Amino acid sequence: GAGPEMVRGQVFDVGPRYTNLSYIGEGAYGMVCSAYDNVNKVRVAIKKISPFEHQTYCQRTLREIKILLRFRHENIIGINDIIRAPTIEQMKDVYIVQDLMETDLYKLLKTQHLSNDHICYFLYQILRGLKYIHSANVLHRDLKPSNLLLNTTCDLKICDFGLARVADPDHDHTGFLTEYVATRWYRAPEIMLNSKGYTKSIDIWSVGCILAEMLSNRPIFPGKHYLDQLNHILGILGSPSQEDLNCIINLKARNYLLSLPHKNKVPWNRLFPNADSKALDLLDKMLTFNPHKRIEVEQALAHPYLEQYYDPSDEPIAEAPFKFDMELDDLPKEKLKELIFEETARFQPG
Ligand SMILES: C=CCn1nc(N)c2cc(-c3c(-c4ccccc4)nn4ccccc34)nnc21
Repeated sequence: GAGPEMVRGQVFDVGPRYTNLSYIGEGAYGMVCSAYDNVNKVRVAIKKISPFEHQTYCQRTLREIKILLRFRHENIIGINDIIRAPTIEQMKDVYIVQDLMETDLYKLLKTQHLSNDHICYFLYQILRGLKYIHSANVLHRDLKPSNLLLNTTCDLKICDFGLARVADPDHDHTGFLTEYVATRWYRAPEIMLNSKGYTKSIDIWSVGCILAEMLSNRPIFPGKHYLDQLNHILGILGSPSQEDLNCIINLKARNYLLSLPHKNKVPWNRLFPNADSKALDLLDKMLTFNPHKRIEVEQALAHPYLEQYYDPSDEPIAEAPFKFDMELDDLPKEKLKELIFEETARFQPG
């Protein structure tokens, strides 16, 4: 019949239900291939994950799965199936299945022209999904053009929740430059300064970034990371006002910004010659330095720019929000595995 298949060395045993495998991405430990579902008449994407030997990897997996199974929304990727061993000791890896989409927003920015109507569509769908995730008291914490999948009819869907978690604004403060492995440039400025990214505002900043990249049809954040990057952002938005400085109740982060030379604000309209003014309005409000002054999803959705798509009654919220204690490691790899096992129980016959 079938049996453990091969790609580029690793074992991708997912048939007979899924066949005709095609490698898609490295992913370090996690390997994604495309396949074909034989039971249903559809094409699919499937990721083989093999954590269990590292508590940090188990963190990611449990988050992606748990959250994604709990969620049910058109603009959020849905898990079709999960292949894994019937018992715990036999379980060494997890194969997650999803609808094969087509491409991601990062590739579109780098190879296609994004017109006004398209940018408006994508932005709306991104916010609609984000509205639901925030209503569930969840923060994505890693939004980027690569985490936004699209099909051939332009329907967009958010996907990677490996870094997502329950908001928690009361513990958002962390102290100047303490690092946090992520690898990107779409993360909010305050995270580098005095925050650990525990509030909704972090996702909004991200969305704002992808809106700007969509507007210039290229990645605005290419090279130069951490501080260098922050200085460039300030060179665009303008130096933080004293008002803004009150928010920062920490001498180290506060003083560092005082260290920087005066930067004049560079209006977006002078950067994007032919660009809808309403779009620039939304941009400016989404990309503000002070997270507190930053616009919320509700506001964004109702902004004039999205006027042709806006419809509250067709923009559902969670249904089952939460607020668990697992947060921030503090949990043996073994227990995580147990939890992961239970979490995937629903896909095994019974
Ligand atoms: C978008 C073009 C093709 N394609 N279609 C998908 N749904 C798809 C998804 C992904 C994908 C998956 C993933 C794949 C299978 C099961 C669980 C998670 N995780 N993931 C994490 C970061 C960025 C992309 C991505 N990478 N390529 C894909």
